[PDB]
Amino acid sequence: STGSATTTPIDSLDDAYITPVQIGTPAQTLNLDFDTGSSDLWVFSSETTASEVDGQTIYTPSKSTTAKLLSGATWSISYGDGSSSSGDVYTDTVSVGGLTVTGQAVESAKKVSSSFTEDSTIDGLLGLAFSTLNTVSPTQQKTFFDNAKASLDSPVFTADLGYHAPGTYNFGFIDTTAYTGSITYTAVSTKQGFWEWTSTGYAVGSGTFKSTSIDGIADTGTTLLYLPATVVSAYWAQVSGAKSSSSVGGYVFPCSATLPSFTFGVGSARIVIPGDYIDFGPISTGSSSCFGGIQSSAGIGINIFGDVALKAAFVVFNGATTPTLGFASK
Repeated sequence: STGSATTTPIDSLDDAYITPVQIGTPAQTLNLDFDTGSSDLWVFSSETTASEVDGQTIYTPSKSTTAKLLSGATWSISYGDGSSSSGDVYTDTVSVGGLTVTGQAVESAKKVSSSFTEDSTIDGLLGLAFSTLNTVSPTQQKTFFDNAKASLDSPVFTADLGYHAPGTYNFGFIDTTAYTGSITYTAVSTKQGFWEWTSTGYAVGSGTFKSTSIDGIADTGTTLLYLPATVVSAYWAQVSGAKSSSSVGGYVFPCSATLPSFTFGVGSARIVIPGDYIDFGPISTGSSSCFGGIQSSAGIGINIFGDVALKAAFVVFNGATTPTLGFASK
């Protein structure tokens, strides 16, 4: 089997991407944030505290003839941005782009933190990291990809995120028309539960490539590119007037600037992030200070190849017995 679904930016900045997912019988379609940095499929629901729902579409398990309460199971998750959610668990039929999994754990939110409530466009998350990170207790549950894998034509999914435009998540096949050149594959460590890999270096604009190992994670659920402070300082030093602002929470730059590109290495291959992809717009409405899309990871503990980086590439998440990642230009 295969599946193919369009993913759409939630706003004009590409702050996140939503993909329609069918849950239950008859289908209830929710728009989920596909997140290769986590491993829970959770949704706003009929069980979510009413004051914490503000415009999201909810899953109502009592209206699904295939929903079953997973007795005794609860979940609770905290994300790197400080947001969180928790609740109970059903199993139900879940389909993405024509690919169907029966008995998928659908984690129903009883509580969500304010940032989820405040974002009416995201009805939940669909985790695509390794199932070892799934938070369901006392019986850990498998991701949608883990459940589908054996049925797929090939044990892979691909992320093709758009810049200010829709893109595609494919399951079970590699669309050879969706990228240019060849796909360069690179080793993955699953020891932390992430799609963790080592970039071979970077360049700023037309500058020379610096060969240096940068361990980080391919994370579709993180908006920005978070890299070591040395690398980030070298980038922003090429932008007149750019500075790190403790009060704003990162590097800002004059909105009048033209940003240089940023290149990262994948083995001997190179992925170029155009400068425009690094502009996240005014820090507040009407400001001439703009927020940068490359930020320091020094306070995180891990480097994160988030959407800013991934949207410049066609990305293969290879879930073979020994997982690997592939990157192509597009």
